[PDB]
Amino acid sequence: VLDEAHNIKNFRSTRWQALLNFNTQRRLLLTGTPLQNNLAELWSLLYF
DNA sequence: TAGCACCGCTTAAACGCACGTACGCGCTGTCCCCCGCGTTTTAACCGCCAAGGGGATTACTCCCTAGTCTCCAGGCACGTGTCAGATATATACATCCTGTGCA
Repeated sequence: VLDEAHNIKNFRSTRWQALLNFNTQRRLLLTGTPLQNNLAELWSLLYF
């Protein structure tokens, strides 16, 4: 689980890459109101 | 022609040995500072936010530069002559001996 997924928003960040590499069986992303953000970040999250 | 070898005097630098003394080491007590450790503070990076500047590399294009052969005539190097210095030895008395005439 990731809380406050809005912090993930930048796929260019190193933490985004690290998190993506982490082997997991299921993933849950929790954030208040991501839809506020530009489409690009939404795509990033969906790619995650 | 510069190094090698043997001659063979002349010191003097090495050497053995003697005495002592002041230096190095063993042990002392002291005390202060720098380690082992705990708590606070600072320096640094991630991510924000994505670039523009300007720098090093790369190439083309003359052209100027001194690599080249060559003559001219020299100024620099190899040597001999001259001048000076350090060494050598007479001298004008220096430092004295010694028979003998004088007090």
